[PDB]
Amino acid sequence: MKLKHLDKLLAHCHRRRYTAKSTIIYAGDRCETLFFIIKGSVTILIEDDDGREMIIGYLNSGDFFGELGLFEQERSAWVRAKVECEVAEISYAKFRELSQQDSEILYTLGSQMADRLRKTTRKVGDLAFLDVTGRVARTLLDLCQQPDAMTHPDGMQIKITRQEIGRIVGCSREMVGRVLKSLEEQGLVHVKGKTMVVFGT
Amino acid sequence: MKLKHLDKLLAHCHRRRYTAKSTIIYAGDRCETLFFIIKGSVTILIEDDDGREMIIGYLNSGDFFGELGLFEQERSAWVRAKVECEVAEISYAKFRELSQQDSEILYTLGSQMADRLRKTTRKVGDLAFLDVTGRVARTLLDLCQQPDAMTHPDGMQIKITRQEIGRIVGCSREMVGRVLKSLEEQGLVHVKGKTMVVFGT
Ligand SMILES: Nc1ncnc2c1ncn2[C@@H]1O[C@@H]2COP(=O)(O)O[C@H]2[C@H]1O
Ligand SMILES: Nc1ncnc2c1ncn2[C@@H]1O[C@@H]2COP(=O)(O)O[C@H]2[C@H]1O
Ligand SMILES: Nc1ncnc2c1ncn2[C@@H]1O[C@@H]2COP(=O)(O)O[C@H]2[C@H]1O
Ligand SMILES: Nc1ncnc2c1ncn2[C@@H]1O[C@@H]2COP(=O)(O)O[C@H]2[C@H]1O
Repeated sequence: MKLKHLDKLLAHCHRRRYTAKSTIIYAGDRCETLFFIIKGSVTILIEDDDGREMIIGYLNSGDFFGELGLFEQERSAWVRAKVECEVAEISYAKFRELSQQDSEILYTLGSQMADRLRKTTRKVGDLAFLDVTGRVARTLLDLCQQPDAMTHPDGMQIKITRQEIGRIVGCSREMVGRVLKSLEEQGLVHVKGKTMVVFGT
Repeated sequence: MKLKHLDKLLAHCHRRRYTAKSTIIYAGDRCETLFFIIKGSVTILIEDDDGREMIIGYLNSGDFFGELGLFEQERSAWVRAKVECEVAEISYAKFRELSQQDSEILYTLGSQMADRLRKTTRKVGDLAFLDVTGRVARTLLDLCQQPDAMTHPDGMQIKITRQEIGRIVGCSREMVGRVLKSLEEQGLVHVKGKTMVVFGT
């Protein structure tokens, strides 16, 4: 996508700011538009009738979301604002148009979906083949690649909670605390508050 | 996609017939082309160093596969022929071209990726929230929607093995056999050889 394409999209949308934790998309709702993250981050969640939530992933500035109902549908997952979000909502009708005039816009959307299919297919493998300790270790490493990951002399540090890790791997916060106690005893990470340093990464 | 688009794709490719069980794509290989299923079915697999394989899904006639390395990469998963396959291989270079001339071709690819993201996200939820009995029941129902699913007076019948179900849900064939014994005792299905009837569906 080129700056000229962004310009157009931003010229044909409804802007919206979302405060952290606010729900942008409700699973089940009818799809009618798609979004583009101008600034900030969002969380993709799925959950069982039980209330247990699972974080499928995070999307950041420059990403599109709410695009799965385009080609056809009802919202396939929950999209919640991780941090304050400047978001641009664009109708499916207006999007298919801007895309016919400029194919690179669709190509970029296709690129993002492709990236997500890979990520999600790896998540399937994680849930299928790895134990919790394994998954937690994998999640923390992945989290060190997020844009909110901070740099550190001894590696990388991140702001994260046990609950968030549990949502990502699929286990209680209690078990996460246990895995961390072990990882720390092994000196693989060092936890301190909502902050955590992961050495050598 | 329109018949005219298919015509073009088939005019700019390398045809190949694959016999059932043959590997069409090897995970890890460098991506250079994408495929279009003219006739038949393929299986998407992932696996751990252990040799345990997991069936991520099945694609049928009219589907594209090997498309994740397009927008950018190395093959993200294994693609194996479920049954005899007439396949059309098209280079990424030639595909991006046919797509610029005709955007509907890319739109159809985008539609398929979207469908797969949903399917796979549901698989994540399955592996995250459901027990084996639950997943097996869900898999059998999904299998009743495949094009090879046969019709039946009392419902639907399918050709399937315990090993295949295990690959799909993520458990040994032994456990699958156990779940089936229970499902059958409950008269929810009736197994007979490699054939299995699922009542009321
Ligand atoms: N596995 C996934 N990875 C990344 N984003 C996803 C995943 N599953 C769903 N999403 C999305 O969250 C949105 C929910 O609304 P849609 O179904 O219309 O479109 C969806 C995507 O943008
Ligand atoms: N299989 C699971 N078992 C336990 N918690 C889970 C599972 N899948 C997701 N979770 C969750 O992720 C959260 C971690 O924090 P909690 O333990 O307070 O609550 C948890 C749920 O919402
Ligand atoms: N979750 C999935 N669902 C359906 N097809 C998939 C999934 N993950 C991978 N595939 C694919 O199998 C192919 C492996 O090669 P590619 O990575 O280039 O492109 C891939 C897709 O066509
Ligand atoms: N977590 C798992 N546990 C046991 N088998 C698994 C798992 N994930 C996949 N499988 C598999 O699916 C197959 C079912 O047949 P097998 O039991 O002979 O061999 C199995 C593996 O290849």
